[PDB]
Amino acid sequence: SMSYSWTGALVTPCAAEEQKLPINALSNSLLRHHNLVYSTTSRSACQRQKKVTFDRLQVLDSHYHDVLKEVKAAASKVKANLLSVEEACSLTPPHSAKSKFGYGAKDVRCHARKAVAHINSVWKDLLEDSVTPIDTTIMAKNEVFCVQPEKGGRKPARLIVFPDLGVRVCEKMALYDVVSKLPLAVMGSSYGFQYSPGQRVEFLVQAWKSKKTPMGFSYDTRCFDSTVTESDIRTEEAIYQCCDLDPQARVAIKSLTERLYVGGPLTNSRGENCGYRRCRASGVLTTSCGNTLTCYIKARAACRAAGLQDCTMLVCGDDLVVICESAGVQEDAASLRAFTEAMTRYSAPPGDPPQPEYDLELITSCSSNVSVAHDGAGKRVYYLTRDPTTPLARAAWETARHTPVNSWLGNIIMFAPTLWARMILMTHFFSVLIARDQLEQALNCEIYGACYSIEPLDLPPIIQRLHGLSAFSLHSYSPGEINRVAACLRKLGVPPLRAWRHRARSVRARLLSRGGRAAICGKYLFNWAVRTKLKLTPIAAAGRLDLSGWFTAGYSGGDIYH
Ligand SMILES: Nc1nc2c(ncn2[C@@H]2O[C@H](COP(=O)(O)OP(=O)(O)OP(=O)(O)O)[C@@H](O)[C@H]2O)c(=O)[nH]1
Ligand SMILES: Nc1nc2c(ncn2[C@@H]2O[C@H](COP(=O)(O)OP(=O)(O)OP(=O)(O)O)[C@@H](O)[C@H]2O)c(=O)[nH]1
Ligand SMILES: Nc1nc2c(ncn2[C@@H]2O[C@H](COP(=O)(O)OP(=O)(O)OP(=O)(O)O)[C@@H](O)[C@H]2O)c(=O)[nH]1
Ligand SMILES: [Mg+2]
Ligand SMILES: [Mg+2]
Ligand SMILES: [Mg+2]
Repeated sequence: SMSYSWTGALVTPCAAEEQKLPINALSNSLLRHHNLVYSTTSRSACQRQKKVTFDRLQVLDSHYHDVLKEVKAAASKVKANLLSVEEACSLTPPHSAKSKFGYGAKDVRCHARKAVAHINSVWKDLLEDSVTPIDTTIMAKNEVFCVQPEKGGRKPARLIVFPDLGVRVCEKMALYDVVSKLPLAVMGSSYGFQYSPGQRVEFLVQAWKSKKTPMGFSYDTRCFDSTVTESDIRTEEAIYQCCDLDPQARVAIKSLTERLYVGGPLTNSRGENCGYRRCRASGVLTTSCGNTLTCYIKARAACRAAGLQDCTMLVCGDDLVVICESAGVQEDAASLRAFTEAMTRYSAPPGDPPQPEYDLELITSCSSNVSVAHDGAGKRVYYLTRDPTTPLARAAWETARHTPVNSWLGNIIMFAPTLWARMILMTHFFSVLIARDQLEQALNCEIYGACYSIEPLDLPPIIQRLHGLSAFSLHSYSPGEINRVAACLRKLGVPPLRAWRHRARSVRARLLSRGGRAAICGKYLFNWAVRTKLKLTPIAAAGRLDLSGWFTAGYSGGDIYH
């Protein structure tokens, strides 16, 4: 059972693709080593195709079946509703790919007659035909990275596979409520997307503290989407059907499963037949929920096979971290080998073998880790951080070029307490918004795969709400964290922190002079930058922010706008 079969046709671009970071005075002011920053393009798709194409051998055992029974039992408690066409239309992002049937995202969002007509016809066809494969488009993702020579140079483009806009709206109708509710019901505290960054830290720290001698590891499945089998996808359908659903939803979900999720033909942007998929599509509404469920089932069963004691797992799509009670160094190492062997039997071998870790800060989940800093009183404060290389590289690109959805604002929100987000990202972007007179302009950004419209001037109350008041006064960061930041700045040609402090003092002064929300930004975000610090009291407007639904479910690949 090959994940893909290919015809030899190329994955083709739909527009001009830039490979190299453009030179721009403002981007260069953030980082000068522009030759290290690149975007993936369709040019490397062949290399990706090779990597993602393989045979899946899958052997399920008693542990697998025991866990599946638990999951189905949990699912039976869920009630999920159909969304109306109108409701689903409104979840469509302004930048979603247009339909081949004569309408686009804007038409969907304004409920235009042509769009709604077609959507209704697609729905009727899902109800009447449960068999005919639905077409999909395959594209190469254009995503920005920094080169890492020691690690093979440049990453090939990821491939995304997605159906027509009409179909995407129907997926929302049938499954939006299901994918928004089911993971949590099934795996409880193990579902990672229910947590804001601070809540994720709280979960990991308590798990770590709860063990007599904790041991943790991350498990990296090689090409997770390709490892997902037809039977895995049909099992996901069986799980969805355990919920209390509307009768039409049951039919639609079965049709979507057999016609779209389980596999189908791949067409490139030029209309050429590229091949056929028999694994997870990366650009459907169920990508995140499906990957999370399937990862959880296999991992939980594999923990049992591995004889791991008192396991706590955190699962976000294909990203898995496990914290358990150590049985000793040799014992733990052997258990991880057994865990890997089990995961391999279930179709999910690792890229690189997992390694047992015995320090909390060294455990990396969704490219992030827990670290410790201190508040003004010397109290330890735990917070979520990560290596700043990718965030800075993308921030540079987004300064040089207008992008539909900007990673930098999401990164500031997620990583607000970090030394690097505070001193570099905040200083940089407020200076940019000041230069361009864009302080008042709302921006699109992503949080767990869903697109939000956020006003940069609302950052302080947002940060207080998610991270607490201490986010604006952390100091005495860890040696490992300081060193990681320092190494990154050297690599990328980013000015040193003391230079950013000077720049921040100027940014702060300009914001203060504007009064209102701008002044609150200057006061709270940049208190670290002045000699005589202000007293920061709770921000009034904080409680009035509607953060409903932020950090509650994963929607990567799902074409969701909130
Ligand atoms: N994690 C989790 N497990 C659950 C949940 N609900 C039920 N289970 C477990 O799932 C297992 C299978 O469920 P059932 O087959 O319905 O349990 P049963 O009806 O008593 O039948 P047996 O378990 O086979 O004896 C049970 O052992 C439960 O402990 C849940 O909400 N979350
Ligand atoms: N499964 C999946 N993950 C994606 C996709 N796009 C971005 N990602 C992210 O990529 C991560 C997986 O990266 P890796 O474990 O490094 O594997 P990889 O994507 O093949 O990249 P390499 O390490 O170069 O092999 C996931 O955890 C996601 O956070 C996607 O379309 N599907
Ligand atoms: N289509 C699709 N996109 C995904 C999936 N998982 C993650 N993504 C998106 O891929 C983009 C890049 O993923 P990131 O979370 O930044 O991970 P990354 O590109 O490997 O970069 P690092 O985490 O820093 O290593 C983000 O916008 C994610 O929302 C997926 O399963 N399908
Ligand atoms: Mg992986
Ligand atoms: Mg230790
Ligand atoms: Mg990554």
